Amino acid sequence: QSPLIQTSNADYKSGKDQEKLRTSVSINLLKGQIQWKVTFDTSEWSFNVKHGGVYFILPNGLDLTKIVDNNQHDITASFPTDINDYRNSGQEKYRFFSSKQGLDNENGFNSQWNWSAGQANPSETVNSWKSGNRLSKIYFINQITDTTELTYTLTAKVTEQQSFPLLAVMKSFTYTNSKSTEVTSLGAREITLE
Ligand SMILES: OC[C@H]1O[C@H](O[C@@H]2[C@H](O)[C@@H](O)[C@H](O)O[C@@H]2CO)[C@H](O)[C@@H](O)[C@H]1O
Repeated sequence: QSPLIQTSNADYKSGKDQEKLRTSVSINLLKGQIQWKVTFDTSEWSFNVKHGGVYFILPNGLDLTKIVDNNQHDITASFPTDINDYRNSGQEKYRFFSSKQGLDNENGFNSQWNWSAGQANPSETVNSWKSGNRLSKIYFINQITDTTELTYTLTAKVTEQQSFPLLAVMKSFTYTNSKSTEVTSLGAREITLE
């Protein structure tokens, strides 16, 4: 695995929180299968006042088989498999987005990229992945109200390949930076299969 990438659109408007905000997302490889754990330092995000949301972003060649939340609850079956299932509406807590199923409109893969990682001032590398069409699934959880470190654990089967980008994104649905965009942070790592 590569070294950790972290970016955010957090700017001067957030005082001595700007850098804690930038570094809140981290990803660590754990183990024909890939397993990794995502940690969100929600400390300075004020989620308990007005909630946030998180995003898990998966590449081509990986298929989520298991996802466990910070309460060690297996929430895999909570996510839609059809993006147009009525259980996938904007109100719902667990949402799923897929490039195969659509790119544009509110539940479209590109729209959700734009509203998640796109907003986290992604470096050139993260943008290569999106632009090089190397990513295909987004898993989303609304209503994050925690104020501590949340850890999720994800397992996925390698369906195809050597390069495996893993991304995660957290943001506020209310607090914005100085250009009026939701404060949004990202962490990513490249896993290479030798
Ligand atoms: O990304 C998950 C959310 O998608 C929709 O909101 C998006 C976007 O994230 C938000 O920042 C923007 O203000 O509006 C978009 C839709 O018009 C849902 O509204 C959210 O509840 C989440 O599902």
